[PDB]
Amino acid sequence: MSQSNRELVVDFLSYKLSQKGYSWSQFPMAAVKQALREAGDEFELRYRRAFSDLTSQLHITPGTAYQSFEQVVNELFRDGVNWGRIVAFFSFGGALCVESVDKEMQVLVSRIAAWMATYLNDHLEPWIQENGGWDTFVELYGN
Repeated sequence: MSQSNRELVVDFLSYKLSQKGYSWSQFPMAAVKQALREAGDEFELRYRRAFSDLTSQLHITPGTAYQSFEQVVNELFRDGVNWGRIVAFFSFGGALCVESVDKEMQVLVSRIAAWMATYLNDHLEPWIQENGGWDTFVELYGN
């Protein structure tokens, strides 16, 4: 569902910005949020590169349009959707927000959240609903 997914993005990015010492101002669900926060932390511990290729492939400016974001995020899903790649997506968004703030383009982090919502609702929800919904995500990743 569209509205839950906006909340979920904003939670994950607010969590990452907080965690890495940044402002988050420029913006059962609680189980899904906790599980997703933990999943992103584990993911980033294993893979440390922070999607440096994908982020420079994107080359994000305020002139950058959703279609460009979409093209680059599709790289994560060249072999289709799985749970791991959904976590990577949330982690990629987080890395982009960090980059945006470091480059003094705080304006992009609310735009990135909207892009992530649209992309999640459009390309990922169809697979999530097929494979047991966010209940399955929690079953799989949650404490």
